[PDB]
Amino acid sequence: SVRHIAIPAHRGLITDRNGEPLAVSTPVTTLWANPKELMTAKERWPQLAAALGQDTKLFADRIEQNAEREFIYLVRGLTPEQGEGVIALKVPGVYSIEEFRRFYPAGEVVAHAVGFTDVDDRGREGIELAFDEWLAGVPGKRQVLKDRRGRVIKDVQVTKNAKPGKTLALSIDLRLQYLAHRELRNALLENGAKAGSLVIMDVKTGEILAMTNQPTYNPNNRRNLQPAAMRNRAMIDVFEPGSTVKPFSMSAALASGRWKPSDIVDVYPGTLQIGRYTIRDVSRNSRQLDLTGILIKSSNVGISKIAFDIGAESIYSVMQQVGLGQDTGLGFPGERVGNLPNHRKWPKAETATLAYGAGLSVTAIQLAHAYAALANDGKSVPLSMTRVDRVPDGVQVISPEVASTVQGMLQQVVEAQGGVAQVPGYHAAGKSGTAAYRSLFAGFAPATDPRIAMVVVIDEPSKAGLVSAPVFSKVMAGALRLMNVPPDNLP
Ligand SMILES: *C(=O)[C@@H](NC(=O)Cc1cccs1)[C@@H]1NC(C(=O)O)=C(/C=C/c2ccc([N+](=O)[O-])cc2[N+](=O)[O-])CS1
Ligand SMILES: *C(=O)[C@@H](NC(=O)Cc1cccs1)[C@@H]1NC(C(=O)O)=C(/C=C/c2ccc([N+](=O)[O-])cc2[N+](=O)[O-])CS1
Repeated sequence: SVRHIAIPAHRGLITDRNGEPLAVSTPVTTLWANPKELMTAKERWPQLAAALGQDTKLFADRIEQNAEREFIYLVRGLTPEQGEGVIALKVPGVYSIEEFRRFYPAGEVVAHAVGFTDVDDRGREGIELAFDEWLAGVPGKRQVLKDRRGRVIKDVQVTKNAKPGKTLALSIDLRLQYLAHRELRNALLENGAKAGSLVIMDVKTGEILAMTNQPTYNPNNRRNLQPAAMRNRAMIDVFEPGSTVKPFSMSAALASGRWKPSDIVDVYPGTLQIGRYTIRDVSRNSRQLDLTGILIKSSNVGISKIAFDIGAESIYSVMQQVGLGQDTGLGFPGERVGNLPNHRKWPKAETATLAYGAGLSVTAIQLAHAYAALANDGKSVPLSMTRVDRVPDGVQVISPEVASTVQGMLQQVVEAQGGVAQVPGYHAAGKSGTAAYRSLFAGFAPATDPRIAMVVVIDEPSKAGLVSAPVFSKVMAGALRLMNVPPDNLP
Protein backbone atom coordinates (compact mmCIF):
# COMPACT_ATOMS: atom_id res chain seq x y z
CA SER A 1 0.00 0.00 0.00
CA VAL A 2 0.93 3.72 -0.21
CA ARG A 3 -0.18 5.59 2.97
CA HIS A 4 -0.21 9.26 4.08
CA ILE A 5 1.09 9.55 7.73
CA ALA A 6 -0.06 13.00 9.07
CA ILE A 7 2.48 14.65 11.52
CA PRO A 8 0.60 16.32 14.45
CA ALA A 9 0.97 20.17 14.65
CA HIS A 10 1.26 22.08 18.02
CA ARG A 11 -2.12 23.89 18.61
CA GLY A 12 -1.64 27.63 19.40
CA LEU A 13 -1.43 28.69 23.09
CA ILE A 14 -4.46 30.71 24.37
CA THR A 15 -3.55 33.28 27.10
CA ASP A 16 -5.13 35.98 29.27
CA ARG A 17 -4.64 39.62 28.16
CA ASN A 18 -1.61 39.52 30.62
CA GLY A 19 -0.20 36.31 28.91
CA GLU A 20 -1.49 33.87 31.63
CA PRO A 21 -2.03 30.45 29.89
CA LEU A 22 -5.70 29.43 29.42
CA ALA A 23 -5.27 26.61 26.81
CA VAL A 24 -1.98 24.69 26.29
CA SER A 25 -1.19 21.72 23.96
CA THR A 26 0.37 19.01 26.22
CA PRO A 27 2.62 16.27 24.71
CA VAL A 28 0.96 12.79 25.18
CA THR A 29 1.62 9.17 23.93
CA THR A 30 -1.01 7.44 21.67
CA LEU A 31 -0.43 3.59 21.79
CA TRP A 32 -1.65 2.30 18.39
CA ALA A 33 -1.08 -1.22 16.94
CA ASN A 34 -0.81 -3.06 13.59
CA PRO A 35 -3.32 -5.95 13.98
CA LYS A 36 -1.58 -7.92 11.15
CA GLU A 37 1.62 -7.96 13.35
CA LEU A 38 -0.34 -8.56 16.64
CA MET A 39 -1.95 -11.62 14.88
CA THR A 40 1.58 -13.24 14.84
CA ALA A 41 2.12 -12.80 18.67
CA LYS A 42 -1.25 -13.78 20.29
CA GLU A 43 0.54 -15.28 23.38
CA ARG A 44 1.48 -11.62 24.24
CA TRP A 45 -2.15 -10.30 23.99
CA PRO A 46 -3.27 -11.14 27.58
CA GLN A 47 -0.33 -9.08 29.09
CA LEU A 48 -1.01 -6.10 26.72
CA ALA A 49 -4.78 -6.31 27.58
CA ALA A 50 -4.05 -6.25 31.38
CA ALA A 51 -1.75 -3.19 30.84
CA LEU A 52 -4.69 -1.43 29.03
CA GLY A 53 -7.07 -2.81 31.74
CA GLN A 54 -9.37 -4.34 29.04
CA ASP A 55 -11.00 -7.81 29.39
CA THR A 56 -8.61 -10.38 27.78
CA LYS A 57 -11.47 -11.84 25.63
CA LEU A 58 -12.92 -8.40 24.56
CA PHE A 59 -9.35 -7.30 23.59
CA ALA A 60 -8.80 -10.65 21.76
CA ASP A 61 -12.20 -10.28 19.95
CA ARG A 62 -11.31 -6.66 18.90
CA ILE A 63 -7.90 -7.58 17.31
CA GLU A 64 -9.37 -10.73 15.57
CA GLN A 65 -12.22 -8.75 13.84
CA ASN A 66 -9.62 -6.04 12.78
CA ALA A 67 -7.04 -8.61 11.52
CA GLU A 68 -7.09 -7.19 7.92
CA ARG A 69 -6.70 -3.53 9.18
CA GLU A 70 -3.11 -2.09 9.37
CA PHE A 71 -4.04 0.64 11.91
CA ILE A 72 -6.16 0.93 15.08
CA TYR A 73 -5.57 2.80 18.42
CA LEU A 74 -5.09 0.81 21.69
CA VAL A 75 -5.37 3.94 23.93
CA ARG A 76 -5.50 7.38 22.21
CA GLY A 77 -4.26 10.34 24.35
CA LEU A 78 -2.61 8.18 27.07
CA THR A 79 -0.10 10.15 29.27
CA PRO A 80 3.63 9.49 28.60
CA GLU A 81 5.64 7.38 31.19
CA GLN A 82 2.52 5.17 31.71
CA GLY A 83 2.61 4.64 27.87
CA GLU A 84 6.39 3.85 28.21
CA GLY A 85 5.17 1.08 30.63
CA VAL A 86 3.39 -0.72 27.67
CA ILE A 87 6.22 -0.07 25.11
CA ALA A 88 8.27 -1.86 27.87
CA LEU A 89 6.38 -5.16 27.06
CA LYS A 90 8.09 -5.17 23.58
CA VAL A 91 4.95 -6.82 22.06
CA PRO A 92 5.18 -7.19 18.24
CA GLY A 93 2.94 -4.73 16.30
CA VAL A 94 2.59 -2.36 19.37
CA TYR A 95 3.93 1.20 18.66
CA SER A 96 3.69 4.87 19.84
CA ILE A 97 2.99 8.26 18.15
CA GLU A 98 3.63 11.47 20.23
CA GLU A 99 0.35 13.53 20.20
CA PHE A 100 -0.97 16.85 21.64
CA ARG A 101 -3.91 17.10 24.15
CA ARG A 102 -5.34 20.43 25.48
CA PHE A 103 -4.96 21.29 29.18
CA TYR A 104 -7.06 24.26 30.54
CA PRO A 105 -5.08 25.58 33.55
CA ALA A 106 -8.01 27.75 34.91
CA GLY A 107 -10.53 24.87 34.31
CA GLU A 108 -14.12 25.79 35.20
CA VAL A 109 -13.30 29.51 35.88
CA VAL A 110 -13.23 30.36 32.08
CA ALA A 111 -14.79 27.20 30.54
CA HIS A 112 -17.50 28.88 28.35
CA ALA A 113 -15.19 31.66 26.93
CA VAL A 114 -12.17 29.40 26.07
CA GLY A 115 -14.25 26.27 25.27
CA PHE A 116 -12.46 22.99 24.44
CA THR A 117 -11.26 20.72 21.56
CA ASP A 118 -13.02 17.53 20.26
CA VAL A 119 -11.17 14.12 19.95
CA ASP A 120 -9.33 15.37 16.76
CA ASP A 121 -7.78 18.41 18.65
CA ARG A 122 -10.33 20.64 16.72
CA GLY A 123 -12.17 23.55 18.43
CA ARG A 124 -15.72 22.52 19.53
CA GLU A 125 -16.90 25.39 21.85
CA GLY A 126 -15.98 29.04 22.67
CA ILE A 127 -12.75 30.66 21.44
CA GLU A 128 -11.23 27.22 20.53
CA LEU A 129 -14.00 26.89 17.82
CA ALA A 130 -14.35 30.61 16.80
CA PHE A 131 -10.54 30.92 16.18
CA ASP A 132 -10.04 27.21 15.19
CA GLU A 133 -8.59 28.37 11.81
CA TRP A 134 -5.95 30.53 13.70
CA LEU A 135 -5.11 28.06 16.55
CA ALA A 136 -5.02 24.75 14.48
CA GLY A 137 -1.79 25.26 12.42
CA VAL A 138 -0.89 22.73 9.61
CA PRO A 139 -0.12 19.00 10.17
CA GLY A 140 3.07 17.65 8.48
CA LYS A 141 3.11 14.61 6.11
CA ARG A 142 5.11 11.41 5.59
CA GLN A 143 4.17 9.24 2.56
CA VAL A 144 5.06 5.53 3.20
CA LEU A 145 4.64 2.23 1.35
CA LYS A 146 3.85 -0.71 3.67
CA ASP A 147 4.45 -4.54 3.75
CA ARG A 148 1.62 -7.15 3.34
CA ARG A 149 1.81 -7.35 7.24
CA GLY A 150 1.50 -3.48 7.36
CA ARG A 151 5.16 -2.83 8.40
CA VAL A 152 6.88 0.43 7.26
CA ILE A 153 8.79 -0.49 4.05
CA LYS A 154 10.89 2.70 3.60
CA ASP A 155 10.65 4.61 0.21
CA VAL A 156 9.54 7.76 2.21
CA GLN A 157 9.82 10.82 -0.15
CA VAL A 158 10.16 14.39 1.30
CA THR A 159 8.76 14.47 4.93
CA LYS A 160 7.07 17.88 5.71
CA ASN A 161 7.97 19.58 9.08
CA ALA A 162 4.35 20.56 10.06
CA LYS A 163 3.35 24.23 10.81
CA PRO A 164 2.33 25.05 14.45
CA GLY A 165 -0.81 27.18 15.21
CA LYS A 166 -0.29 30.80 16.45
CA THR A 167 -0.77 32.00 20.08
CA LEU A 168 -3.93 34.09 20.77
CA ALA A 169 -4.22 36.66 23.63
CA LEU A 170 -7.83 37.04 24.90
CA SER A 171 -9.36 40.35 26.07
CA ILE A 172 -10.30 38.37 29.30
CA ASP A 173 -8.35 39.39 32.45
CA LEU A 174 -8.09 36.14 34.52
CA ARG A 175 -8.07 38.24 37.79
CA LEU A 176 -11.50 39.87 36.90
CA GLN A 177 -12.71 36.50 35.49
CA TYR A 178 -11.95 34.72 38.81
CA LEU A 179 -13.69 37.56 40.82
CA ALA A 180 -16.77 37.41 38.51
CA HIS A 181 -16.92 33.53 38.60
CA ARG A 182 -16.69 33.45 42.45
CA GLU A 183 -19.27 36.24 43.10
CA LEU A 184 -21.76 34.78 40.53
CA ARG A 185 -21.40 31.22 42.03
CA ASN A 186 -21.92 32.64 45.59
CA ALA A 187 -24.96 34.73 44.37
CA LEU A 188 -26.64 31.56 42.95
CA LEU A 189 -26.21 29.63 46.27
CA GLU A 190 -27.28 32.62 48.45
CA ASN A 191 -30.38 33.31 46.22
CA GLY A 192 -31.03 29.60 45.44
CA ALA A 193 -31.08 30.44 41.68
CA LYS A 194 -30.81 27.93 38.73
CA ALA A 195 -28.38 29.74 36.34
CA GLY A 196 -26.84 33.16 35.64
CA SER A 197 -24.41 35.22 33.55
CA LEU A 198 -22.01 38.09 34.31
CA VAL A 199 -20.20 40.16 31.60
CA ILE A 200 -17.62 42.91 32.25
CA MET A 201 -16.65 45.19 29.32
CA ASP A 202 -13.97 47.92 28.98
CA VAL A 203 -16.11 50.89 27.74
CA LYS A 204 -13.04 52.54 26.09
CA THR A 205 -11.73 49.51 24.02
CA GLY A 206 -14.80 47.20 23.49
CA GLU A 207 -12.84 44.40 25.27
CA ILE A 208 -14.80 41.73 27.19
CA LEU A 209 -12.72 41.58 30.44
CA ALA A 210 -14.91 38.88 32.08
CA MET A 211 -17.62 36.52 30.79
CA THR A 212 -18.82 33.81 33.26
CA ASN A 213 -21.94 31.60 33.45
CA GLN A 214 -23.42 29.20 36.04
CA PRO A 215 -23.75 26.33 35.80
CA THR A 216 -20.15 25.74 34.56
CA TYR A 217 -17.99 22.59 33.98
CA ASN A 218 -14.32 21.46 34.13
CA PRO A 219 -13.16 21.22 30.47
CA ASN A 220 -10.29 18.92 31.62
CA ASN A 221 -12.91 16.45 33.07
CA ARG A 222 -15.96 16.18 30.70
CA ARG A 223 -16.92 12.64 31.95
CA ASN A 224 -20.32 13.48 33.61
CA LEU A 225 -21.03 16.62 31.48
CA GLN A 226 -24.62 18.09 31.56
CA PRO A 227 -25.31 19.72 28.13
CA ALA A 228 -27.03 22.42 30.31
CA ALA A 229 -23.67 23.24 32.09
CA MET A 230 -21.89 23.70 28.68
CA ARG A 231 -24.25 26.54 27.58
CA ASN A 232 -22.43 29.93 27.16
CA ARG A 233 -25.65 31.64 28.39
CA ALA A 234 -24.16 35.21 28.13
CA MET A 235 -23.98 34.75 24.28
CA ILE A 236 -26.76 32.12 23.61
CA ASP A 237 -29.66 32.81 26.10
CA VAL A 238 -31.94 35.63 24.82
CA PHE A 239 -34.24 37.32 27.43
CA GLU A 240 -36.53 40.36 27.64
CA PRO A 241 -34.24 43.07 29.10
CA GLY A 242 -37.30 44.90 30.53
CA SER A 243 -36.53 47.99 32.71
CA THR A 244 -32.73 47.84 31.89
CA VAL A 245 -33.63 49.43 28.46
CA LYS A 246 -35.41 52.46 30.07
CA PRO A 247 -32.09 54.46 29.86
CA PHE A 248 -32.33 54.06 26.01
CA SER A 249 -36.03 55.16 26.09
CA MET A 250 -34.83 58.21 28.11
CA SER A 251 -31.98 58.81 25.54
CA ALA A 252 -34.57 59.01 22.69
CA ALA A 253 -36.72 61.39 24.85
CA LEU A 254 -33.73 63.74 25.60
CA ALA A 255 -32.68 63.75 21.84
CA SER A 256 -36.31 64.51 20.70
CA GLY A 257 -36.03 68.19 21.78
CA ARG A 258 -39.28 67.73 23.85
CA TRP A 259 -37.81 66.41 27.20
CA LYS A 260 -35.30 67.46 29.89
CA PRO A 261 -34.64 65.66 33.22
CA SER A 262 -36.74 68.17 35.27
CA ASP A 263 -39.89 67.81 33.04
CA ILE A 264 -42.87 66.10 34.76
CA VAL A 265 -45.20 63.22 33.76
CA ASP A 266 -48.47 62.56 35.69
CA VAL A 267 -48.50 58.75 36.19
CA TYR A 268 -51.59 58.77 38.57
CA PRO A 269 -53.27 56.37 39.22
CA GLY A 270 -50.32 53.99 38.42
CA THR A 271 -52.17 52.36 35.50
CA LEU A 272 -52.91 53.36 31.89
CA GLN A 273 -55.70 51.83 29.68
CA ILE A 274 -54.59 51.02 26.05
CA GLY A 275 -57.88 49.96 24.36
CA ARG A 276 -58.42 46.68 26.34
CA TYR A 277 -54.69 46.36 27.39
CA THR A 278 -53.72 48.02 30.77
CA ILE A 279 -50.10 49.15 31.57
CA ARG A 280 -49.53 48.76 35.34
CA ASP A 281 -46.93 50.23 37.77
CA VAL A 282 -45.66 48.15 40.73
CA SER A 283 -45.86 51.23 43.07
CA ARG A 284 -49.02 53.32 42.37
CA ASN A 285 -48.74 56.15 44.97
CA SER A 286 -47.37 58.76 42.49
CA ARG A 287 -48.83 61.68 40.52
CA GLN A 288 -46.15 64.08 39.12
CA LEU A 289 -42.70 62.45 38.58
CA ASP A 290 -39.71 64.05 36.75
CA LEU A 291 -37.64 61.81 34.40
CA THR A 292 -35.17 60.73 37.18
CA GLY A 293 -38.26 60.06 39.39
CA ILE A 294 -39.76 57.79 36.68
CA LEU A 295 -36.56 55.53 36.99
CA ILE A 296 -36.49 55.86 40.85
CA LYS A 297 -40.22 54.88 41.20
CA SER A 298 -39.77 52.19 38.40
CA SER A 299 -42.90 53.57 36.56
CA ASN A 300 -43.81 51.66 33.30
CA VAL A 301 -46.70 54.20 32.99
CA GLY A 302 -44.23 57.14 33.01
CA ILE A 303 -41.87 55.68 30.34
CA SER A 304 -44.98 54.71 28.25
CA LYS A 305 -46.40 58.30 28.25
CA ILE A 306 -43.00 59.75 27.16
CA ALA A 307 -42.83 57.07 24.40
CA PHE A 308 -46.35 58.08 23.13
CA ASP A 309 -45.11 61.73 23.07
CA ILE A 310 -41.81 61.09 21.12
CA GLY A 311 -42.93 58.07 18.96
CA ALA A 312 -41.61 54.42 19.01
CA GLU A 313 -39.44 55.16 15.90
CA SER A 314 -37.00 57.34 17.96
CA ILE A 315 -36.84 54.61 20.71
CA TYR A 316 -36.43 51.88 18.05
CA SER A 317 -33.58 53.90 16.42
CA VAL A 318 -31.51 54.27 19.70
CA MET A 319 -31.96 50.59 20.67
CA GLN A 320 -30.86 49.45 17.15
CA GLN A 321 -27.90 51.93 17.17
CA VAL A 322 -26.68 50.62 20.60
CA GLY A 323 -26.83 47.02 19.15
CA LEU A 324 -29.89 45.48 20.95
CA GLY A 325 -31.23 42.61 18.72
CA GLN A 326 -28.23 43.24 16.39
CA ASP A 327 -25.33 40.97 15.23
CA THR A 328 -22.38 41.55 17.70
CA GLY A 329 -19.81 40.71 14.97
CA LEU A 330 -17.99 38.25 17.33
CA GLY A 331 -18.90 35.35 14.92
CA PHE A 332 -19.07 32.72 17.70
CA PRO A 333 -21.15 29.91 16.02
CA GLY A 334 -24.46 29.48 17.93
CA GLU A 335 -24.21 33.06 19.35
CA ARG A 336 -27.83 34.42 19.22
CA VAL A 337 -28.75 37.85 17.69
CA GLY A 338 -32.12 38.15 19.50
CA ASN A 339 -35.07 40.23 18.21
CA LEU A 340 -35.68 44.00 18.10
CA PRO A 341 -39.17 44.27 16.47
CA ASN A 342 -39.74 46.96 13.75
CA HIS A 343 -43.12 48.38 12.47
CA ARG A 344 -44.14 50.89 9.70
CA LYS A 345 -46.98 52.09 12.04
CA TRP A 346 -46.22 51.50 15.78
CA PRO A 347 -49.57 50.96 17.59
CA LYS A 348 -49.89 52.28 21.20
CA ALA A 349 -49.50 48.80 22.85
CA GLU A 350 -46.18 47.95 21.04
CA THR A 351 -44.84 51.54 21.67
CA ALA A 352 -45.30 51.14 25.46
CA THR A 353 -43.93 47.51 25.51
CA LEU A 354 -40.81 48.55 23.48
CA ALA A 355 -40.16 51.54 25.87
CA TYR A 356 -40.21 49.37 29.09
CA GLY A 357 -38.31 46.47 27.43
CA ALA A 358 -41.07 43.85 26.79
CA GLY A 359 -41.41 42.20 23.34
CA LEU A 360 -37.70 42.62 22.42
CA SER A 361 -35.11 39.89 23.25
CA VAL A 362 -31.35 40.51 23.76
CA THR A 363 -28.23 38.64 25.00
CA ALA A 364 -26.24 39.71 28.15
CA ILE A 365 -23.33 40.56 25.73
CA GLN A 366 -25.62 42.93 23.68
CA LEU A 367 -26.90 44.64 26.87
CA ALA A 368 -23.34 45.09 28.27
CA HIS A 369 -22.30 46.52 24.85
CA ALA A 370 -25.24 48.98 24.91
CA TYR A 371 -24.36 50.10 28.52
CA ALA A 372 -20.73 50.45 27.26
CA ALA A 373 -21.80 52.93 24.51
CA LEU A 374 -23.87 54.91 27.08
CA ALA A 375 -20.93 54.90 29.58
CA ASN A 376 -18.43 55.96 26.81
CA ASP A 377 -20.31 59.30 26.28
CA GLY A 378 -22.56 57.70 23.55
CA LYS A 379 -19.71 56.27 21.45
CA SER A 380 -19.93 52.53 20.59
CA VAL A 381 -16.51 50.77 20.27
CA PRO A 382 -16.58 47.36 18.46
CA LEU A 383 -16.85 44.26 20.76
CA SER A 384 -13.70 42.10 20.99
CA MET A 385 -12.94 38.78 22.76
CA THR A 386 -9.23 39.25 21.88
CA ARG A 387 -6.79 41.78 23.40
CA VAL A 388 -7.06 45.20 21.66
CA ASP A 389 -3.61 46.90 21.30
CA ARG A 390 -4.84 49.40 18.65
CA VAL A 391 -8.46 50.52 19.34
CA PRO A 392 -10.72 50.92 16.28
CA ASP A 393 -12.70 54.23 15.99
CA GLY A 394 -16.10 54.09 17.77
CA VAL A 395 -19.44 55.13 16.18
CA GLN A 396 -21.27 58.01 17.98
CA VAL A 397 -24.67 56.28 18.56
CA ILE A 398 -26.04 58.70 21.28
CA SER A 399 -25.08 62.45 21.42
CA PRO A 400 -22.41 63.09 24.07
CA GLU A 401 -24.76 65.64 25.80
CA VAL A 402 -27.68 63.10 25.95
CA ALA A 403 -25.39 60.21 27.07
CA SER A 404 -23.81 62.49 29.73
CA THR A 405 -27.31 63.52 31.05
CA VAL A 406 -28.54 59.86 31.17
CA GLN A 407 -25.26 58.91 33.05
CA GLY A 408 -26.16 61.64 35.59
CA MET A 409 -29.72 60.31 35.93
CA LEU A 410 -28.49 56.67 36.47
CA GLN A 411 -26.04 57.91 39.15
CA GLN A 412 -29.06 59.41 41.10
CA VAL A 413 -30.94 56.05 40.57
CA VAL A 414 -27.96 54.37 42.45
CA GLU A 415 -27.44 57.22 45.02
CA ALA A 416 -30.85 58.90 45.86
CA GLN A 417 -32.40 56.05 48.03
CA GLY A 418 -29.37 54.06 49.43
CA GLY A 419 -29.52 50.31 50.37
CA VAL A 420 -33.12 49.08 49.56
CA ALA A 421 -25.74 48.99 43.88
CA GLN A 422 -23.47 51.51 45.71
CA VAL A 423 -19.67 50.99 45.18
CA PRO A 424 -17.89 52.60 48.17
CA GLY A 425 -15.07 55.04 47.09
CA TYR A 426 -16.68 55.37 43.60
CA HIS A 427 -19.72 56.97 41.91
CA ALA A 428 -21.50 53.96 40.19
CA ALA A 429 -24.46 54.26 37.74
CA GLY A 430 -26.96 51.45 37.12
CA LYS A 431 -30.49 50.21 36.41
CA SER A 432 -32.24 47.10 37.82
CA GLY A 433 -34.75 44.92 35.94
CA THR A 434 -37.04 41.97 36.86
CA ALA A 435 -38.73 40.37 33.76
CA ALA A 436 -40.27 32.06 37.09
CA TYR A 437 -38.46 35.49 37.34
CA ARG A 438 -35.11 36.78 35.96
CA SER A 439 -33.12 39.34 38.04
CA LEU A 440 -31.08 41.86 35.93
CA PHE A 441 -28.63 44.62 36.81
CA ALA A 442 -26.73 46.74 34.19
CA GLY A 443 -24.33 49.53 35.13
CA PHE A 444 -20.95 51.22 34.77
CA ALA A 445 -18.40 53.03 36.94
CA PRO A 446 -16.72 55.27 37.84
CA ALA A 447 -19.27 58.08 36.99
CA THR A 448 -16.49 60.77 36.63
CA ASP A 449 -14.69 58.80 33.81
CA PRO A 450 -16.49 55.46 33.12
CA ARG A 451 -14.07 52.47 32.73
CA ILE A 452 -16.23 49.30 33.18
CA ALA A 453 -19.78 48.33 32.09
CA MET A 454 -21.28 45.25 33.71
CA VAL A 455 -24.38 43.08 33.30
CA VAL A 456 -25.66 40.58 35.94
CA VAL A 457 -28.45 38.15 34.93
CA ILE A 458 -29.80 35.69 37.56
CA ASP A 459 -32.31 33.03 36.43
CA GLU A 460 -35.14 32.00 38.85
CA PRO A 461 -33.90 33.03 42.34
CA SER A 462 -35.90 31.12 45.08
CA LYS A 463 -34.36 32.14 48.48
CA ALA A 464 -36.33 35.50 48.40
CA GLY A 465 -33.91 42.81 40.57
CA LEU A 466 -32.46 43.18 44.17
CA VAL A 467 -30.58 39.80 44.00
CA SER A 468 -28.52 41.26 41.04
CA ALA A 469 -27.51 44.66 42.54
CA PRO A 470 -25.30 43.24 45.37
CA VAL A 471 -23.38 41.00 42.85
CA PHE A 472 -22.83 44.15 40.69
CA SER A 473 -21.72 46.16 43.76
CA LYS A 474 -19.21 43.43 44.84
CA VAL A 475 -17.76 42.60 41.37
CA MET A 476 -17.54 46.33 40.39
CA ALA A 477 -15.67 47.21 43.70
CA GLY A 478 -13.17 44.37 43.02
CA ALA A 479 -12.79 44.92 39.19
CA LEU A 480 -12.12 48.69 39.56
CA ARG A 481 -9.45 47.96 42.26
CA LEU A 482 -7.81 45.12 40.21
CA MET A 483 -7.58 47.70 37.35
CA ASN A 484 -5.99 50.33 39.72
CA VAL A 485 -8.84 52.82 38.89
CA PRO A 486 -8.50 55.85 41.25
CA PRO A 487 -11.59 56.11 43.56
CA ASP A 488 -13.70 59.16 42.44
CA ASN A 489 -15.95 59.97 45.49
CA LEU A 490 -13.59 62.96 46.29
CA PRO A 491 -14.31 66.09 48.44
C1 LIG B 1 -39.01 46.56 34.82
O1 LIG B 1 -38.38 45.41 34.76
C2 LIG B 1 -40.37 46.50 35.65
N1 LIG B 1 -40.79 45.14 35.79
C3 LIG B 1 -42.04 44.87 35.50
O2 LIG B 1 -42.86 45.76 35.28
C4 LIG B 1 -42.41 43.40 35.50
C5 LIG B 1 -42.67 43.04 36.92
C6 LIG B 1 -43.59 43.63 37.77
C7 LIG B 1 -43.38 43.18 39.09
C8 LIG B 1 -42.34 42.35 39.21
S1 LIG B 1 -41.79 41.83 37.69
C9 LIG B 1 -39.97 47.38 36.82
N2 LIG B 1 -38.63 47.14 37.34
C10 LIG B 1 -38.26 46.48 38.46
C11 LIG B 1 -36.81 46.66 38.92
O3 LIG B 1 -36.23 47.61 38.48
O4 LIG B 1 -36.36 45.85 39.65
C12 LIG B 1 -39.20 45.71 39.13
C13 LIG B 1 -38.90 45.01 40.33
C14 LIG B 1 -39.70 44.17 40.94
C15 LIG B 1 -39.42 43.47 42.18
C16 LIG B 1 -38.12 43.11 42.49
C17 LIG B 1 -37.77 42.45 43.65
C18 LIG B 1 -38.78 42.17 44.56
N3 LIG B 1 -38.43 41.48 45.77
O5 LIG B 1 -38.68 42.02 46.83
O6 LIG B 1 -37.86 40.42 45.67
C19 LIG B 1 -40.10 42.50 44.34
C20 LIG B 1 -40.40 43.13 43.14
N4 LIG B 1 -41.79 43.46 42.95
O7 LIG B 1 -42.28 44.29 43.68
O8 LIG B 1 -42.40 42.87 42.10
C21 LIG B 1 -40.59 45.62 38.62
S2 LIG B 1 -41.21 47.22 38.09
C1 LIG C 1 -38.05 50.25 41.33
O1 LIG C 1 -38.58 49.19 41.80
C2 LIG C 1 -36.95 50.80 42.37
N1 LIG C 1 -36.06 49.71 42.74
C3 LIG C 1 -36.34 48.98 43.80
O2 LIG C 1 -36.62 49.49 44.88
C4 LIG C 1 -36.23 47.49 43.62
C5 LIG C 1 -34.76 47.23 43.57
C6 LIG C 1 -34.06 46.58 42.58
C7 LIG C 1 -32.73 46.30 43.02
C8 LIG C 1 -32.44 46.85 44.21
S1 LIG C 1 -33.71 47.81 44.78
C9 LIG C 1 -36.35 51.98 41.73
N2 LIG C 1 -35.46 51.56 40.64
C10 LIG C 1 -34.13 51.61 40.73
C11 LIG C 1 -33.30 51.00 39.61
O3 LIG C 1 -33.39 51.51 38.53
O4 LIG C 1 -32.66 50.09 39.89
C12 LIG C 1 -33.62 52.20 41.87
C13 LIG C 1 -32.85 51.68 42.89
C14 LIG C 1 -32.31 52.37 43.88
C15 LIG C 1 -31.21 51.92 44.71
C16 LIG C 1 -30.89 52.53 45.93
C17 LIG C 1 -29.86 52.09 46.73
C18 LIG C 1 -29.09 51.01 46.29
N3 LIG C 1 -28.02 50.49 47.10
O5 LIG C 1 -28.13 49.34 47.48
O6 LIG C 1 -27.04 51.18 47.29
C19 LIG C 1 -29.35 50.37 45.09
C20 LIG C 1 -30.41 50.83 44.34
N4 LIG C 1 -30.65 50.10 43.13
O7 LIG C 1 -31.03 48.97 43.24
O8 LIG C 1 -30.50 50.67 42.08
C21 LIG C 1 -34.23 53.46 42.35
S2 LIG C 1 -35.50 52.55 43.21
